[PDB]
Amino acid sequence: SEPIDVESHLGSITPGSDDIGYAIVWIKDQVNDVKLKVTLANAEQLKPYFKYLQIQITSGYETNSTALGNFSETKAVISLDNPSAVIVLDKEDIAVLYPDKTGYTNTSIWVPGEPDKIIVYNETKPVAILNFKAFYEAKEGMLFDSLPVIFNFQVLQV
Repeated sequence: SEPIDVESHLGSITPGSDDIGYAIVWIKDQVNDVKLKVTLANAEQLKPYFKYLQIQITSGYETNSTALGNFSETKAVISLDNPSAVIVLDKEDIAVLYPDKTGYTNTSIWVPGEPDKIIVYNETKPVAILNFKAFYEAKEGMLFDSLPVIFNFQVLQV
């Protein structure tokens, strides 16, 4: 089937570390595991500009369901000369609520550290949340207010 839909909530680099946002990976209910390629698509475009730039991909979510529990796992670090990474999402990466079972009553899943960014409320709708953090230094003489960050997402296997 077409097993995942990606919802991008990614920002730009604006200064040498900051959160760039997150992508929501909606996973269809029958899917056990997915191998994704995440690529810094505009890496070339940013090279003339940084002394280094590294993006750390972290799979993670928080919740008030005691049955599910919070989860966090670094998956990859990509950089300007190493712009793509293959990410496996399985087991704990795929948060699921079962509203009728104990430990899930009236519970929800949200972006880590952002309890107002509810992603799922009180339903069975499996999801993975990729959280993006950028580590960088501009080159000397390069000053900028913001620069774009373009990601591509490519399903390799399901």
